[PDB]
Amino acid sequence: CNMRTQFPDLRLIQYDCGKLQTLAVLLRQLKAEGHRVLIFTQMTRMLD
DNA sequence: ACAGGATGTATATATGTGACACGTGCCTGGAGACTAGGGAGTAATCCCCTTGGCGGTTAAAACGCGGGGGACAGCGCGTACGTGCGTTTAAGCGGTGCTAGAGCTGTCTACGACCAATTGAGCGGCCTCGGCACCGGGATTCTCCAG
Repeated sequence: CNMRTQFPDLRLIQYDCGKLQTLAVLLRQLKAEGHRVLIFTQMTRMLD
């Protein structure tokens, strides 16, 4: 399978978007503290 | 049975239409010099819109299903239309044989065309408000069993 085809390794989703890096850093601490977050977007495609 | 005349018949040759190619002349293009006016070419204005992505809400589609009542084919059958035929009717293919009546040429006006005025339609800009458009019934009037 790996030799047949190659798909993104899901590391670039966060790397290719700076604002997602700070979001990752924030949600990590917020979950370590036991909080629950509500993430709002205007775009629905952005939800994907 | 045959040797030759008495008729046919395609065969080859000189004479009738047509249609292309040629050869003159006379109109219609071509060539040229002016004079706008038209159109190109920016440069400004006024529209009223512009797009992506997305959330919401209502009705117009979109779909399911039953079922009915029509779309098809088969059967049959009885006109009825084509298929010959014998008749006869009249087109038509050439003729003659006039005359309207196109087609033209010329002549000469009334009749357009500018055209510069003159000015009153007519066109846009607002205002107003009856007149259609829709509500709300209330009768009526079809449609469909159902007997």
